[PDB]
Amino acid sequence: QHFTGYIEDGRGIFYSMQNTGGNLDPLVGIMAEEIDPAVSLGQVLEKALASENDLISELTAVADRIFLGWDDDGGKGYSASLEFTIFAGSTITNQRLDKFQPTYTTGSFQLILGLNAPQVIGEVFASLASLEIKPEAHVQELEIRLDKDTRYLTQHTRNLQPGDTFHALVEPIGEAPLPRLRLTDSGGKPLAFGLIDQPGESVELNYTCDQDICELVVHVDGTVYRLLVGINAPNLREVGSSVFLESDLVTVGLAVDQIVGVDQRSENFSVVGTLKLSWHDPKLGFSPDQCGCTVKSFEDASIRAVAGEINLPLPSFSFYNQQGNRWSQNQVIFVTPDGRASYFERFTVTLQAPDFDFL
Amino acid sequence: QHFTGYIEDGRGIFYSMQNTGGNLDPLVGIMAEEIDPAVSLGQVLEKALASENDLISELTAVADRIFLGWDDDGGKGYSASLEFTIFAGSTITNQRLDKFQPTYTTGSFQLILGLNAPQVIGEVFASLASLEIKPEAHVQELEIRLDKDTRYLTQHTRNLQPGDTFHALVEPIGEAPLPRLRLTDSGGKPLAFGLIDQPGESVELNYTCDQDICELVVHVDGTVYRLLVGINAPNLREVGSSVFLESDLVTVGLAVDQIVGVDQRSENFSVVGTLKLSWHDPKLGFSPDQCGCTVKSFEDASIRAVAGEINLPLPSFSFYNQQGNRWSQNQVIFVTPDGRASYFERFTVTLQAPDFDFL
Repeated sequence: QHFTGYIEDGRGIFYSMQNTGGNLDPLVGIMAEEIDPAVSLGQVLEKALASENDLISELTAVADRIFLGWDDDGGKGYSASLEFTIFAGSTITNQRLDKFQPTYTTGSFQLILGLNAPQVIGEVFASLASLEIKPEAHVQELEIRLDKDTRYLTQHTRNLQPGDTFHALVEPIGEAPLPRLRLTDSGGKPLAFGLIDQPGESVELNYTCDQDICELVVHVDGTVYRLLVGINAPNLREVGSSVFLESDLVTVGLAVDQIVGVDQRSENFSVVGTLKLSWHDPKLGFSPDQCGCTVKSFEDASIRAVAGEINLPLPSFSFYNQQGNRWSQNQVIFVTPDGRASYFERFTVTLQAPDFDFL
Repeated sequence: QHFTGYIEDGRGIFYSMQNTGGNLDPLVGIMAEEIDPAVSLGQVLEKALASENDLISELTAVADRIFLGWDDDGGKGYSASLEFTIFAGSTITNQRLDKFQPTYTTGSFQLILGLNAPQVIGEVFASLASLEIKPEAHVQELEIRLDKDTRYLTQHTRNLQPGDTFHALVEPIGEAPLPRLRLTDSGGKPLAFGLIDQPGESVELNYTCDQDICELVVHVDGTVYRLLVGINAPNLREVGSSVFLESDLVTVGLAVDQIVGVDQRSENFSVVGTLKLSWHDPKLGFSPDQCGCTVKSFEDASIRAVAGEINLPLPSFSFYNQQGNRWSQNQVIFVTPDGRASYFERFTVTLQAPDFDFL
C-alpha cells in the first residue's frame, strides 16, 4: 500500500507518512469509530488558552479518545509512526517566534501502510476509497463591473478533493444583459457550460470533479453585475465561513527619506526612498525541518536564482516616469513558511515633473 | 510496437500516446471504416457555435460514429487511453483565457500499441505503413524582385510527410531572362534540379520525399519575376486554402514618452520610449500540462539563459545612431503555446541629429 495526496487547511482524510511539499506535519491514527472527530480537533485549536500551558498537554489528553492513542509526528526524526496489535490530518503546532499562535498546516501527504510488517517502518488491503461524506459550507458573492474595453472576466478557485460540486449562479443587479459564462480547466480545456432558464434573471452551471486534482477557472464574458460561487451548497438559494477564491493581491508602500536636488531648467528631481511589496502564495512554502529555521532570506542577484526552477510568477514593477538609471543598493525578500513574502528595496532615482507652471 | 512521428495542424495519420514536443493533445481511436472522418472533425471545429455550450458535448456525440467510441486524451493524468475487445489526430481544445477560441494542435506524437496486453497501459502487428492517400490543395505564388547586388533568392517550406510531391514552376512576368533554380536540403546537400523545356517561358522541378522528415529550400539564382510553389498539385496548370512557406516576419512598434533634453551645440538629443518586437515560431511551443499555465514570462538577463539550449535564432536590434550607453530598465518576453512571442523594452538613449541647419 502506497497512496499519496494533498491535505487542505484543517481537513482530515478518513481511511508511515511523508510530506511531498508545503508545511505539512503528518498525524496518522486508526480508529474504529465513525463519529466525526475533526470538530474536536478544530475545537482543540479553537479555544486556544491565553496561557498555552494547557496547549502542550491538551493534545495528549484529548487525542486519547480520538484514536488508538495520541500520536505526534516526531518532526524530522520521524515523519509519522503508527503501531497497534489487533483522519490523517495535520497536528496543531506553531511555526513562529515573534508571537505564539496555533493553526493547522497543508501540503502533499504520502501515506504508507505495512500490515503486520516491520518492513514499512499483492492484495489491496488499504482500500484508499472511503466514500466518506464531508459536507461543506462554502458560499461567496462578487460585485463585478463591466468595462468599455476587454469586457471578459476570469477568476480562480482552490484545489478540489474528489466528489466536490460547484454551483454557479449569476443574477444581474438590475436591467443588465445576461453575460456569457464558462467553466474550463486552468490549462485551458473546457469542462462545463451554463444553461439558462426561461426566467432569464439567473444562469446555472454545475460540475462535479472525478480527478485527483481539480483546478477550476470561471470565465465571465461580455466582450456592473453580481456573480455567486459556491462549493458543496445544495439549496444554495436564500460571505461564508471561509473564502473560496485564490489570492494574487499585492500590498504596496513607499516612503521618502531625502530630496537630493531640484533642477528647474530641465524639469526633473531626485529622491532617496524605500519600497515594500508583499503578497500571499500557497506555493514556495516550506516545513521548518528542511532548514531548522523559521524565515529564509535572499539578497542581491540570487533572487533571480530562485523562482525560475519553481516556475511561479513574481510581480515586477517599473518607475514609469524615470529618466536614466536607478541605483538600488539593497534588495531583500523574507519568506515565512505559510507563504507570506515581503520584498524591500532601497533606491535613488531621478524622475520627471511635467506639471511645472511658471506663470 | 513503438512508432513515433510528427502531426501537422489538422492532420490525421491513419493506422497509448505521448507528445515529444509542441502542444499536441493526442486522440487515438481504431475504426474499421475507411470513410474519411477528418472532414467532420474539421467540421466539428468549423461550425463553432457562438455559445460553446454545444462544444462541450458535440465532441462526445459526434465521435461516437467516428470510431469505437469518443476518446478524449485525459491531459496530464493520461496522455491517451484506448481499449476494446475484438486517425490519430489532435482533439479540438482551447488553450487561452482572454478569449475563447477552438483550434487543432501539432507536435511530435509517440504511439504505443499493446495487443491484448495490460503491459502497454516479436511480430510486427502494428503495420505502421498505411499507404493512405490524402490529396492536398496547396498552391502559392510570389512576385520576386531582382537586385543590383546579391541576385540570389532562397526560401523555406514546411516539414513534409512521406510521399508528398513538390511541383515548382517559374514564369517571368515579361521580357526577363530565365533564372537558375535548385532544390536542396536545409543542411545544404542538393536533392533535385530544374530542367527547362523548349518554350523557355517556364521552368520545371519535381521531387518526391521518402524520408521521415523533409525540410526543403528553394534556391533562385540570378547572380522582378514570378515563381509558383505547390504541394500535391497534379494538373497545377490553370493563393490556396493555406500558406505553404514558413515565417520569419517580425512586427515592430516604437513610441515616445519624454524628450529629456536637446543640446544644440553638440547636435544630439535624448528620448525615453518603449519598444515592441513580436514574431511567430513553430518551435518554443509548449503544452499547458508542463506548467499548468497559459503564458510564460522571462525578464532581465535570464532571457539569454533560454534559447541557447534550444538553439533557435532570435532577432537582435541596434540603435544605429546612438552615442554612448543605453539605460534599459525593463525587458520582458511573453510566450503563448502556439508560438507567438512578444518582446517589450523600456529605454533611455541619446541619439545623433546630423541634419541641423542653422542658416
